[PDB]
Amino acid sequence: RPAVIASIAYMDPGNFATNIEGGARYGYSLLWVILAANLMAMVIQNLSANLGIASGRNLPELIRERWPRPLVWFYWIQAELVAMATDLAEFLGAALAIQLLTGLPMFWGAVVTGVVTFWLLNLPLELAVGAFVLMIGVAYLVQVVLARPDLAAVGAGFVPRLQGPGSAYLAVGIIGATVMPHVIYLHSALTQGRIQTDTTEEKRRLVRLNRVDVIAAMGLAGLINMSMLAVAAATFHGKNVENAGDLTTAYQTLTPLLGPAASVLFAVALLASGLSSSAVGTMAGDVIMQGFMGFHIPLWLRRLITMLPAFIVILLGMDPSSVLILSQVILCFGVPFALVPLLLFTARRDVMGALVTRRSFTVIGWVIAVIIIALNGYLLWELLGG
Ligand SMILES: CCCCCCCC/C=C\CCCCCCCC(=O)OC[C@H](O)CO
Ligand SMILES: CCCCCCCC/C=C\CCCCCCCC(=O)OC[C@H](O)CO
Repeated sequence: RPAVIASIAYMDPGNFATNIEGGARYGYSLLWVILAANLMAMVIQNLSANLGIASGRNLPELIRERWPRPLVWFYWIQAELVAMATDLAEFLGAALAIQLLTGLPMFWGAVVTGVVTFWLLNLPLELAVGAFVLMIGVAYLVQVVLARPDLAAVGAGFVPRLQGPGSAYLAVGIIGATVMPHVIYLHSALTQGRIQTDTTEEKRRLVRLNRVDVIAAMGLAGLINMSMLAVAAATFHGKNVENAGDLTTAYQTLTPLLGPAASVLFAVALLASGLSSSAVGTMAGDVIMQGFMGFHIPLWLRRLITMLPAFIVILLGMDPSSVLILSQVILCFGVPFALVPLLLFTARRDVMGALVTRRSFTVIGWVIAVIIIALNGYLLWELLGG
C-alpha cells in the first residue's frame, strides 16, 4: 500500500537525527512539535492521495498541464532541490550506519552504500528492509515505558512552546522530516492507477481505504518518533554527555534494553532505514522529473548525481547528523511550495470531480500552510537578522 511507502520515507535518517537531537538537547519540549507535524502530515498525505485517486494525475503532472511554463520551470527546480536534499540525508544516513557497523571512514562507507544502491537498482526487498526499522521502533516503544520518564516533563512537552534560539530550527527540522515534500509529490502518483472503473463509488472506496491506511501508518510511526524523542531526552538531556544527540551515540538510548548488541542493532536499523528511504527518494525524484518535464534522465544518472552532494559533504568534513538536520530544515522550507498547488487543486471541481475536498479540511490545510510559512519566516528571521 502507499501508506507503507509513506511510513518508510517517514522513518529516514533525517527523522532519526531530528528525534535524537531534539530529545538530547531540549528534553520532551518538542513532543508537541512531533504531534502537530504528524497531524499535518496525515492531513496533507490524505489530500495528495485524494488528488491522485480523483484526478488520475499526480501533483507535478497537474502543475505542468495547468500552470504557465515559467512557473512549471520554477516548480521543477525547487522540487529537484527538495529531492536532492532528501536523498542527501538518506544516503549519508546509510553511509554513517555503514561506518558505525564496520569502522570504515565516511568516504568508503558512502562507496559501499553506492555499491549497494547499484546492486538494488536492478530489481519487494525494501519492505523487508523496513521491517528492521519497524522492530527498532517497537524497541523504542518498549524502552519508553522501561526508562521511567518524568511524566511531568512529558506532559509539559505537549504544550506548544518554542524555548531557545535553536528551538525553532529543530522544530522546523522535525516538521520537514514529518511532512516531506517529496512524499507529498509521490503519494499522488502511488494512487494514480489500480482503478478498474472510474466511478465515484470506487473512487470514494479507494479514498476511505487509503485514509485508514495512512492514518494507521502515520499514527504508529508518530508514536515511534515521540518514543524515540522521549528516550533520547531521558537518556541525554538532564545528564551532561559529550556529543549528546549524535547518531553515533544514539545507540545508548537502547542500551538498558538490548545490552551489548545495542550499537550493532541500531547501526543495522539505521542502514535499513537509509537504504529503504533512499530507494523511495529516488522513486519520488524520478516521479518529480517525469511529472514536471515529460522526459526522464537515466535512473543510474540520477543516482550518480544525487550521490554528488553526499560525497561533497563527506569531503568537506561536515558532521553527518548536522547536515541531516539541515536537510530536513530545507525540506520544511520546501513544504509550502508543494502545499499551495495541492490545496488549490483539491479545492477544484474540474480536477477532483465529485471528490472535492470539504471546505473545512481545505481551511484546515490553509491554516497549516500559514503556520508553516510563518515558522519558516521566523526561522529565517532568527538565522539572518535580529
Ligand atoms: C495558532 C494557529 C494554530 C491553531 C490550531 C490550528 C491547528 C491546525 C493544524 C494542525 C491540526 C490539523 C490536523 C487535525 C485533523 C487531522 C484529521 C486527519 O488526520 O485526517 C484528515 C482527513 O482524512 C482529510 O481527508
Ligand atoms: C509496552 C509497549 C507498548 C508501548 C506503548 C506506547 C508508548 C507510548 C507511545 C507514545 C507516547 C510517548 C510519549 C511519552 C508518554 C509518557 C511515557 C510513558 O508512558 O511512561 C510510562 C510510565 O511512566 C511507566 O511507569
